[PDB]
Amino acid sequence: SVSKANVPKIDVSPLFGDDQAAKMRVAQQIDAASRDTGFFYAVNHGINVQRLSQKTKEFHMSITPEEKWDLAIRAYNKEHQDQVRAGYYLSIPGKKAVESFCYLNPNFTPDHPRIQAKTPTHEVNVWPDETKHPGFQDFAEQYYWDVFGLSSALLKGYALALGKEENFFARHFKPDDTLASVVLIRYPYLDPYPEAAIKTAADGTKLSFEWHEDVSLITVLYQSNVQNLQVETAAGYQDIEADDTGYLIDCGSYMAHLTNNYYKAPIHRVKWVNAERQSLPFFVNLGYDSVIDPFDPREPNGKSDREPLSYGDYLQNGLVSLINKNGQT
Ligand SMILES: CC1(C)S[C@@H]2[C@H](NC(=O)CCC[C@H](N)C(=O)O)C(=O)N2[C@H]1C(=O)O
Ligand SMILES: [Fe+3]
Repeated sequence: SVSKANVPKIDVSPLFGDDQAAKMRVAQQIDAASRDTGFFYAVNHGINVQRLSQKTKEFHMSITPEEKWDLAIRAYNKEHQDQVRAGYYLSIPGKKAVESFCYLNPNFTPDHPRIQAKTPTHEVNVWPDETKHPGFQDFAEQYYWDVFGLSSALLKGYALALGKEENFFARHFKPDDTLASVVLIRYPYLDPYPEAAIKTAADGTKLSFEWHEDVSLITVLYQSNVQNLQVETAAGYQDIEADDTGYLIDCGSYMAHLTNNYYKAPIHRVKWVNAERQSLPFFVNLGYDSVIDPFDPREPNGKSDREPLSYGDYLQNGLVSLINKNGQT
């Protein structure tokens, strides 16, 4: 039998305002959730999530095999050596059900000095033909900034929750250099569903994606209304209930590092479910040179022995490690 994780719904709307005590009350809820299961739902967040899942649906359903090759990351197309992160992630019928499209900071253009320098993890987004997918790129880029604004506010809540000034994290989260990504993931309904696309967990649960910690500072996730996620606790995995109006929030391993594991990166996995559904994560990454000094909120002096980590190197290592452990997505 499988229990259900406590995932509180936190009204985050005070984090956009100037009622400082109300923000502390939000911060307390984020603190409590971060110390319990590690997940909470952000509600009253101001993003039109209906248009998000609509625009995403028409894209996945109308893109053709030719277009998928044209946009494919180098794991699927050797011609595209510059596309490590951004581009299309093809399904492999009979073998791999999931497919996705990942894009990065729209300000990453040929003019950007990180592109000029060819710094790892920086890429120029690739987009389908505007006439074949009208309004898609416009919707996608605006969504990047809509969720960017939400994440900035959420980061002020985390900062206050940890006893810091509200810009402790957000100061490093900037439109000019953020390494944050959006991934538009389609999980298809398949009949018959290929067993090769299903992994079996140690406890016997059938999975689409194995246990992992997120490579992020925090992750800001919209999913359609199909229950699939599980979070690991000391008593085993617990089901995370769906909510296709809220944003599911969790800390990534960079937060665990800088808080001396005070806010853990929750380990979670994706159950196999034979249902058409969407998963649209926004991975909140900082800039390539961003460094946050670790601290320990458990200690009176707040001192940590842990080494400061540059975020770019953390991200480069983390992305490659997740691929090796859980397979090329
Ligand atoms: C559980 C998740 C939201 S998180 C997990 C898994 N995560 C990743 O692959 C990291 C993607 C990083 C991205 N390409 C980039 O360059 O920034 C994924 O996809 N999974 C999702 C899923 O399967 O729903
Ligand atoms: Fe995850």
